[PDB]
This record gives sequence, C-alpha cells and structure tokens, in this order.
Amino acid sequence: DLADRFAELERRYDARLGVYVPATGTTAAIEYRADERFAFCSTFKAPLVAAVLHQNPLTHLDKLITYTSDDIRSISPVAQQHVQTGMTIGQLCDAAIRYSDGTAANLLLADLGGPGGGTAAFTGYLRSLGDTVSRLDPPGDERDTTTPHAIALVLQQLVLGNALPPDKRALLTDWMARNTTGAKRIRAGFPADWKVIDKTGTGDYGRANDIAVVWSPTGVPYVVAVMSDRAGGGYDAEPREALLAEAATCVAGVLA
Ligand SMILES: *C(=O)[C@@H](NC(=O)c1c(OCC)ccc2ccccc12)[C@@H]1N[C@@H](C(=O)O)C(C)(C)S1
Repeated sequence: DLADRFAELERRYDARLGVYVPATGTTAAIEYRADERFAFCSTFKAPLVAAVLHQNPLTHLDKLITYTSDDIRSISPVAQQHVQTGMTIGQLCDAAIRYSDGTAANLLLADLGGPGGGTAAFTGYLRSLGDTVSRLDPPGDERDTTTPHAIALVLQQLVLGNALPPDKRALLTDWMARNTTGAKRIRAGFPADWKVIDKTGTGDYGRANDIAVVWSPTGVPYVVAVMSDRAGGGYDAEPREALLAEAATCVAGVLA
C-alpha cells in the first residue's frame, strides 16, 4: 500500500504530508491528504506569473517598475541588486519563479491591481480556472491555503492546458524549468532522464512545498504536488526537504 509509505515518512519527519498526482490515460490519481489545507507559501508565485502573463500583451514584460527601500520586506535576492535601476515585469516574473523573490511577488501582485494589493484579482484568476479551493489573503488557518489537489489541477492547466496561449505558456514553463530553488525536493526523487520543472515554497511551522510538472523519458507528463508542515515543532520548526525528495521517490516509483 502507498499510504503506508507516506505515513511512514510523516512519522519519520514528525510531519504532516500532502501528495497529489492527477490521473492520466493509464495512471490513476495518486492522493494522500490531497484534500487537506496547507499554506501556499511561495508556490502561489507560479500561478501569479500566469495571472500577469494572461492579463497583458507580451510586450508588457518590458514595462519598467520602480520600487524603494520600504518595498523590500522579505527574502528578495534579485530585488536587492536592482532597486537602483528598477525592474521590468519580465525580470520580476523571472525573479518570482526562479529565485522565489518576495518583493518581485509583491510588485507583480500590485501590477494585477485591485483590493488587497492584488490578492483579490489573484484569487479571481484561480476561480477562472475552476479553483474554488485556494485562497490568497497558523497551521490549519484558512488564509493563504490550498490543497495538494487544487494546486496540482491549477498547474496542470497552466503548463499542459489552454489557460495560456502557447507563447505565454512557454514563458511560464521556461522560468520553472530554470528554477534555482528546487534542487533538493521533487527534482531529487526522480531519475535524471525525467525532466522536471517546479516552484517551491517554504515557511514557518516547518512548512515545505514543491509543485511540479514532470515528463517521462518518452515525453509523458504528470503534475506532482507535494506539501508538508511540522506543527509538532512549533513556529520555528525546520523545513525537511528530505521528506519532499522521499515522497517524490515514492511517486517516481509508481510512474516508472
Ligand atoms: C516563499 O516561501 C519564501 N519564504 C519565505 O520568505 C519564508 C517565510 O515567509 C513568510 C513571510 C517564512 C519563513 C521562512 C523560513 C525559511 C525560509 C523562508 C521563509 C521564499 N521561497 C522559499 C522556497 O522554498 O521557494 C525560499 C527560497 C527558501 S524563501
């Protein structure tokens, strides 16, 4: 049984784990806590970049955005070394996905505009793709959570579907392919000849997420959503990337 392995991982890492791989032609859904809520964390940044991409002509990626000292409130490795010059929407997009740049995310939200610095327009974007589950706005807390199941179906639609026109779908896909942050999660649990694109998230209460699209060596695709937290260790509990790698390995197994 596959759920025994997963429960084993949860015991080992003293974690709660969430896994969802949506069904295909010959494969059934892989699901484990696939319907419980977990924080979004940085993972929202991927569909956030789709939101922006969808919303505008491609040449909008060339609009220059200025931001100051007070705009830099979270880990922002790219927004630090630009604050002077400014940054383009495309550069912010690049930074949001590939480096999980928090300031880049907050500026891209602000670009979407509307109430709540853009989080309503954002949620609106998710409703439009049939996601009634997620919500952007404390383990368990309703706010800024999604389910392994809801996010995986969102990513499926963005990377393998008609949510974005080929050209814009491509741009999203490329940024995730060249992610710098996911080396030790889903990537690590799949053989080197499977091609894996992903966006990660990480937070307090030992939260660690990875959402990905994978392609078998013969080009068959799957969406893989892995979400976890470790409330057992309190606010300052450490994220366990291993747990994510391991789960992926167990998922790599079934799909190989
Ligand atoms: C999005 O998850 C980012 N995470 C954090 O900035 C973050 C955090 O955010 C609340 C404002 C709270 C606690 C921690 C603890 C340790 C690292 C980061 C945070 C960025 N994304 C992460 C990712 O895995 O994609 C990251 C690159 C480690 S920071």
